[PDB]
Amino acid sequence: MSKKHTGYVGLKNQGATCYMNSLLQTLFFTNQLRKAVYMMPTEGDDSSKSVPLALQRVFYELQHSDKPVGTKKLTKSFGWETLDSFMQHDVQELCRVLLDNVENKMKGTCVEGTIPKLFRGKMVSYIQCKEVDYRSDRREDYYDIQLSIKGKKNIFESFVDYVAVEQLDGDNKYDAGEHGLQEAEKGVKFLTLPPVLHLQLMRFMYDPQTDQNIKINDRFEFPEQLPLDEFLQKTDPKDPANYILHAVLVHSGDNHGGHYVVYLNPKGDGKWCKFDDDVVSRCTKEEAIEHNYGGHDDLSVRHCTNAYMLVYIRESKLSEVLQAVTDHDIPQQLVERLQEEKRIEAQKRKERQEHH
Ligand SMILES: C[C@H](CC(=O)N1CCC(O)(Cn2cnc3c(Br)csc3c2=O)CC1)c1ccccc1
Repeated sequence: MSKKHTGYVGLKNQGATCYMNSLLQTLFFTNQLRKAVYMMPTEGDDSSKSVPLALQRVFYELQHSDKPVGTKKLTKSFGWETLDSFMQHDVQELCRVLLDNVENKMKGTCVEGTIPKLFRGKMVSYIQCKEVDYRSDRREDYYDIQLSIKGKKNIFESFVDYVAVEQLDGDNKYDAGEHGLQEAEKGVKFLTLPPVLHLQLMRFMYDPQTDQNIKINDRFEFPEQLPLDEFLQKTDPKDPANYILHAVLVHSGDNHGGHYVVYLNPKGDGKWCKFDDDVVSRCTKEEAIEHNYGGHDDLSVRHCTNAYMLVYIRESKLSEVLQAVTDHDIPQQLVERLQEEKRIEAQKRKERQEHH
């Protein structure tokens, strides 16, 4: 079926997990992550409690299964077992849960630090007083960036807006402590950009006049090749911040009952597939990229299919982030534990039908 068409298998549609399946594929094809994950020492773990073991299972099955892969034990493991869990959280929050879990499980192993190595960048947020000599600098790690979309035509304009200087004057002067209220400038600077760049687009904005979040379907364009050197405080001549589009997570509709899919070119070679739960299919570059720009603001239709998250990988890191994964990257002990796991579930299904 879809494994035979594309080389890639899908994930089952099992309840309403919204953006989850999209995110799981995204992470699975972050090959360096997937390798580290197989290396976690989950020997002792409980399969319905351990996010690390449950993820190993999902990735292993994605790598070896010919049929669509289930996620029930994974959702049970991090406790998001209803629509409501998914409705209470942004996509990046789920991603943070998965990454934190596996990062913690890599402590004291041969693969410790993989998660910050791949996903962590450095920024500094500042408030500079204009008339007095005072500055507050807050250095922060980030694993993702939330880009403003409203009134922005493209990623370049969002980044421009992201690093824009805000004037704190008049009615909103800065409380400068013992200097009293002071005229000031506020901004954020990027010190580094991580090898794997996760960008969420801010389409689900609070609306005062309906007192709810509403999805903004406006046009927002993102390129295949993304140069970010100009947003770095200090550029690097031997490692320019040139990024290549890896994944486009897409939503259709106006609510969490809409359709979620993800487009990926897993090898970073511009050859794209559409991942729609159990159906993986080849698609054009144009289907993956421009057709998810949205807008088209055309009267007969409501056009509400568009990108909400993008994954870019730094050109200089691409061959290493998307380093290939072979049978040798899956420890035998893990393979045995996962077969043991498939047998125990094959027995729980037989015991469940007998009682009914
Ligand atoms: C209705 C549906 C809900 C949903 O699944 N998502 C909630 C929003 C989502 O987290 C993207 N996203 C992430 N951080 C933010 C922030 Br912070 C402000 S708005 C914002 C946003 O929009 C993706 C998952 C949706 C889908 C796509 C775009 C807009 C709405």
